[PDB]
Amino acid sequence: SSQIRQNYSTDVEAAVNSLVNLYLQASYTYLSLGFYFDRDDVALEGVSHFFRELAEEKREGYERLLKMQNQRGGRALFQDIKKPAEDEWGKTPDAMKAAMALEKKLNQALLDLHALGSARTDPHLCDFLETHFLDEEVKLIKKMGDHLTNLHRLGG
Amino acid sequence: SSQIRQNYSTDVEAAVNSLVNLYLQASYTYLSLGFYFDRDDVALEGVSHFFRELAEEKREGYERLLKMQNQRGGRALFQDIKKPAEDEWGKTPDAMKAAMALEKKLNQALLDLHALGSARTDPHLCDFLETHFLDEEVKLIKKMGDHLTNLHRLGG
Amino acid sequence: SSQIRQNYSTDVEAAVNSLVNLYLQASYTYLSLGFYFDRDDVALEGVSHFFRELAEEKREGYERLLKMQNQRGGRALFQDIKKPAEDEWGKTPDAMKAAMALEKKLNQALLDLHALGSARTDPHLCDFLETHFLDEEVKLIKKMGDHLTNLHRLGG
Amino acid sequence: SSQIRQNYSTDVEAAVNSLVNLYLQASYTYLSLGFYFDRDDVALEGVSHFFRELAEEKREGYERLLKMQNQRGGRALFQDIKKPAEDEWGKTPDAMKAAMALEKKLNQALLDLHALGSARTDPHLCDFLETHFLDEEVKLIKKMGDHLTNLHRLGG
Amino acid sequence: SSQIRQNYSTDVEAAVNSLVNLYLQASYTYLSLGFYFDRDDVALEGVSHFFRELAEEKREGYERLLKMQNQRGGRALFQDIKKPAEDEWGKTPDAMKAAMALEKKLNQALLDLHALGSARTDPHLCDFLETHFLDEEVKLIKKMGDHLTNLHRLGG
Amino acid sequence: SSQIRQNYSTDVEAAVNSLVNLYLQASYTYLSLGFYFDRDDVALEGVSHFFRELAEEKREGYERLLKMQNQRGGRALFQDIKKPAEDEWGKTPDAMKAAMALEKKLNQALLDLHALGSARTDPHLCDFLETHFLDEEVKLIKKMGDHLTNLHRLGG
Repeated sequence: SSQIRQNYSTDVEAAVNSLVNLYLQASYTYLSLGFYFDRDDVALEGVSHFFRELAEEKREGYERLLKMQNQRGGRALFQDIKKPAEDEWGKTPDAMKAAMALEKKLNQALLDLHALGSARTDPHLCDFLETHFLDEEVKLIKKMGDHLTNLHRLGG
Repeated sequence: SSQIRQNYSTDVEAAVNSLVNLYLQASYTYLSLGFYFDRDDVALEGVSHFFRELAEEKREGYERLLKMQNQRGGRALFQDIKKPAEDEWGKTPDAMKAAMALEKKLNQALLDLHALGSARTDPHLCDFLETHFLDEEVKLIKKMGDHLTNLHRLGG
Repeated sequence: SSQIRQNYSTDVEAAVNSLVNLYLQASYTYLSLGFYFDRDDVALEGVSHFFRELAEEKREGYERLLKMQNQRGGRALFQDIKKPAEDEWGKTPDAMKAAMALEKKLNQALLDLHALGSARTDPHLCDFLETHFLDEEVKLIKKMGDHLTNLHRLGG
Repeated sequence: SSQIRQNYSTDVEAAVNSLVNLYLQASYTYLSLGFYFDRDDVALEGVSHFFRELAEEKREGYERLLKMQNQRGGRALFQDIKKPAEDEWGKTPDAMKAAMALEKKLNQALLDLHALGSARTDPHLCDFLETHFLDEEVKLIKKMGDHLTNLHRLGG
Repeated sequence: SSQIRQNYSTDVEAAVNSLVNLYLQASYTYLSLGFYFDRDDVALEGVSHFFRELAEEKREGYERLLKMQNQRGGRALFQDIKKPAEDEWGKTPDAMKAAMALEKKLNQALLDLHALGSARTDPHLCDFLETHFLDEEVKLIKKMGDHLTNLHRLGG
Repeated sequence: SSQIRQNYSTDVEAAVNSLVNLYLQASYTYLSLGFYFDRDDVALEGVSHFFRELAEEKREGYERLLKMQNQRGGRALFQDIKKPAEDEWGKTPDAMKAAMALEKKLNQALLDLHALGSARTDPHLCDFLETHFLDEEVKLIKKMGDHLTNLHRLGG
């Protein structure tokens, strides 16, 4: 066991590795969404930019998780990253709907990880998630909801 | 149910609405305290200012609660705001005692809301309350306690 | 009677207290309108901002009335603040129509208060209302009228 | 009971006093480590500085605990501070090993105090520890681990 | 076929997609190398930083390829990203050797892609690779070679 | 014996260690006085600050003694630090009286240490005490005397 490890569940270490994979997958999805909207037959630079910036934010997420893993004396273990669910993402609203479903999945994974830490009485992990993840997710999901509402109003 | 709503108890949504009413009521009490001290036959501008600034801080509180309500996909529901408990607030120490009793009530309402979220396993709500409310209340109550101690020393 | 009181009708003092309640109620209505438009299923930040800024302006109104009440040696008396007339405010035009009806009510209350002061030969009160209220109301109502006209043009 | 005290367990108050003693003891240990490395027959200014700065950080810790104790209406109670465990601390790696054992002790005391507050449903205390202590400890322990690894590489 | 597509081989489009996968895989390898060196029992921040910066440079690579794909009217197609070849990367020289083998693989893939474009008489593709890739690879490989030489001298 | 040691009595070395303990004890007393005055039922921030600043000055004292000990080739030896004489310090004048008694004790210890060095013909030690301690003590004691005189005038 690492010389620094203290109050860090092997279950949490593993769940952190799984969550890093989920974030790697999410960044990948946003990379695909971003370049789809840069297509000449789609051509929405603002939408492309929105998704490309999200790819970066998800990368920031998995980098923070990996840093924390090392801070706690856990050990990063990487798996294959699944390709995104679609090759073509439809119209802006279809894409935005896909994005909020992805964020809801990530948020559930965060909530599950928090519940796991709570069960293992790990307040460092709790504080980490609250500080860097939970509210970021709530804010983002609210933003996507607002977008979907406004996109729906277009044509009316 | 809102398209964004996730892990947000209807009980918490309702308790948030009730707490917004309690803050609306508290801001109202401080408005009354502030103008009482601006009376020509009371005439304590520093005390008036103290209470007027608290009215603003309680407004900031209920605005933050309402913002959070919307962020979570809950729905603001407003009720009548009860008038303050007194029309005339006595001497500075009587007023300050009324103020710390009000803050203790608010703090208990916060603690109760936190316990409710804990019971509903809502770490976003926990983080929100800890970040924006709990310590603010502790600091304020400490400040009021110190004031009461110093007011009591006057005449001695 | 206050040591400073001079040419200040008890009828005016009471009407000022009633008008403070009407402004408290109006600020409350604008708070509700503002957060309604911040809903994820409404999502119009510019409209939300418009109404939130009006809530602030109505607060400025009742604070000015209360200051004047004390300046004249009158005595603030607070009553319960009625909740807003709706929990949900419809589309932007429905909301704006509600807002101009509210402003017309306030303006009538101002005009009535002015007539009361005129009857009681209170030129200080007249000057106060003219300086801080009457033209503000006319300008605002004109702005709302212009908005309603432009909103009606949308879809055409 | 203090006029400000609310939701503050006598058990927590006592545990806070005990933790202040543990921090006083830890600052003392770092004072001794710092001056040991300033000896002419040891003469490692960078190591001396490292430990002297830790003495300061532990002082900051117990000052923050004492401030919080007063903020909550608890009452500071001081006991004798035990002298450090060694008069002479060996080579840099021996010293660093002593330091990480000390930090692990402090971290366990923090975790125990957090568990106690959780049991007493004290979210203010939770937030205080998370904000000012837990992550500071994790970061420091990680830093010490890294040092031990690098010191071990010297001679190779 | 895209409205913009001109002189762009379907073979090149496919080879570009394959090369994007190879770069995604290479960035992933560098992410793993970077966090390995941030381990408390490895603890070489300069090496960690070196590899983390390479992860970024490989991301820049695949982003440039994807941009070019769209510029030419080709269509991004994403596949699963294979996990890195090792979970633990040994000592600095083992890691650096792994890195230069990776860069040699990438460089061969670039050279192969260039040969393919040459065969398809695609001078835009040639210029793109020469401008953004070939010399970058040569410089990097030279840097890694120099590192390996210097690492080998350590202990001597 | 240290390679640097010259004209440094073992008696002086020991007396320096004892004086470091006396300063550690004095800083501890001032820490307790400082937090006592920060109590909500005492609440004198200026008095609290006065004593907290003295805690710092006594720390500066024992750090200077320890530095000098090492400069001379003596060896720091630490003992348990006795807790302060009171848990509660009364009114400001009681506290200030306690403080001047403490300073008089420290000053006597300094004077005794100076006499010891004089007996051992140690002019370096003499200069050290004169430069960093003696006049500081005289100035501080004068300041405390002035305070006691002024506190006594309050109520009159």
